Amino acid sequence: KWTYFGPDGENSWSKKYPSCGGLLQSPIDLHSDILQYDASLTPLEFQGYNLSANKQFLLTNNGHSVKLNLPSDMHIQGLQSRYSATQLHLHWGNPNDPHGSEHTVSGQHFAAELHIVHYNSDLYPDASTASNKSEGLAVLAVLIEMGSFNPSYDKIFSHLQHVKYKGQEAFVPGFNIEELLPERTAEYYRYRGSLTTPPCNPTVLWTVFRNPVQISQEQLLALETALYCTHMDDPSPREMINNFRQVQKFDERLVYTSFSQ
Amino acid sequence: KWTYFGPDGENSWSKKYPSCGGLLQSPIDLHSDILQYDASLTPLEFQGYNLSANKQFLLTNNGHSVKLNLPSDMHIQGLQSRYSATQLHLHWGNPNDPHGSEHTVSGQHFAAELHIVHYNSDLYPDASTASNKSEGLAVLAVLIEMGSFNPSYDKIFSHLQHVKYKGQEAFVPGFNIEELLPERTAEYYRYRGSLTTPPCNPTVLWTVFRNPVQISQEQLLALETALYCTHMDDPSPREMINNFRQVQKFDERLVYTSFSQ
Ligand SMILES: CC(C)(C)c1cc(C(C)(C)C)cc(S(N)(=O)=O)c1
Ligand SMILES: CC(C)(C)c1cc(C(C)(C)C)cc(S(N)(=O)=O)c1
Ligand SMILES: [Zn+2]
Ligand SMILES: [Zn+2]
Repeated sequence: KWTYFGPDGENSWSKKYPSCGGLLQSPIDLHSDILQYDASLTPLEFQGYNLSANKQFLLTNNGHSVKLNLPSDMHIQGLQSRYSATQLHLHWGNPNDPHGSEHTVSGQHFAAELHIVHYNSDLYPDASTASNKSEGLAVLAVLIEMGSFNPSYDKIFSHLQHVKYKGQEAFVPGFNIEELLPERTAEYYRYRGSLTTPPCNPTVLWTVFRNPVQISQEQLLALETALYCTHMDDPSPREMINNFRQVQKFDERLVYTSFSQ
Repeated sequence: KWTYFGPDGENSWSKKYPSCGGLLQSPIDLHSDILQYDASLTPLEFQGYNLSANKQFLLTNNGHSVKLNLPSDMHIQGLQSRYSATQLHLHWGNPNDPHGSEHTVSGQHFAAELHIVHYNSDLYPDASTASNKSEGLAVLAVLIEMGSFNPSYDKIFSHLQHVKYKGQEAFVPGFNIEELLPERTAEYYRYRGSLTTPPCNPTVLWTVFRNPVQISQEQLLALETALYCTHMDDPSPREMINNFRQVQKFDERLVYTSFSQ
């Protein structure tokens, strides 16, 4: 099934997943002509993000990314419903081209991108249910640039060699997920878009923080070399690299900014 | 059949046109990391480009772009085969976001892009036969930016009002097509890629000139506003805008440059 390279790659997803050829698709390039300040974009509140170090949370290689399952007592507030967390995961490039963010800024890729997925729990029982309904999902995106070593991201990356292959699972002790977010979270871009992976449901309220975080070259190299899209016993192994979608046409959307300059 | 917007937009091209989901797809981002000087990239010569002003050439709005039909005695000298001209056309954005080149440079769109399409007339009888064959096509691409008024581009643009709607046609008196090319045409990027429109055949030798040309603000606005994709008697007219493909992944490959400096 679907991949980021070859016959089953992104230009072919719409063959099996119609919404991937529909409107309101993500990611997009964030550039001046389509930005507009909106003073009503007040600061989000991150509730229940400080996960207990004595509890443990499931990390899974699902064949397309590495994902950490999050508890439903973790929420974002500030939105017009409460949105409950369900999972976070990453997108990245490869060792010879560490430029695999999904969203771009003024045409430039960052090294990687973190997505923290939430669903409207006011309205829906689980994320799977919410995924194909209006205002079902809210995703927070953190842009990641090559920089200093990041001990908070390492709480995830230290477990990659235990989830190298599709289907494998590991437990990560709790930590404060807010440490994965950048400086000045009150500054963000906001827009209506989609899942960036099949089935590309146009049901996501996106928040992309303005400021990136840093992880080191060695942490990116671990992330880019540790994982496979395939099962441990697959005789045609495929490295999990370059797992980002190209940016999409705007189709008349604006992107709203909580910052005026 | 296909479009640049809505259900039949670029992510769905591969359903009817499988090569749109295959290898070697264009356009691409031209950035320093993938550039490599190649001394074999000598200057092309543009032969037969000074079209007799006693002859006339058909301008058509075909619902995807505006195209001028060119005579086969017009050709590129300097490639291994002679490539004969078939037609030129443009790609552009829209007045709210006037950055609709196909190729990008260091992640940045230019305002528009002109393509002069040629086919291998040494090997093949016409452009339609060549389009799906080895060594079949060669495209010259000129990046366009806003700046001073360009009389030569006005030799085309002054006729746009007569090809407002799909299916309409105007005659253009011969002028020197070389006037549409930028300064220092010896400076270019070269790579093997594809058509940027269905059927997306991977049979194009691209030459993208390093230096852009200029057209005025008013010229660019005319191109963006003069044309519709729809027939005149269509009860739901659509503006012809944003008629460019998003950039494609281009991994483990180089773009060769005729310049180092
Ligand atoms: C909502 C859910 C269906 C859980 C989802 C999954 C993915 C992956 C994990 C397949 C990458 C990617 C996304 S995305 N990149 O946030 O649109 C969302
Ligand atoms: C539809 C239109 C925009 C006019 C177009 C036509 C062609 C053909 C006819 C050579 C295939 C080629 C291209 S392109 N952008 O040079 O690959 C574009
Ligand atoms: Zn994601
Ligand atoms: Zn073209």
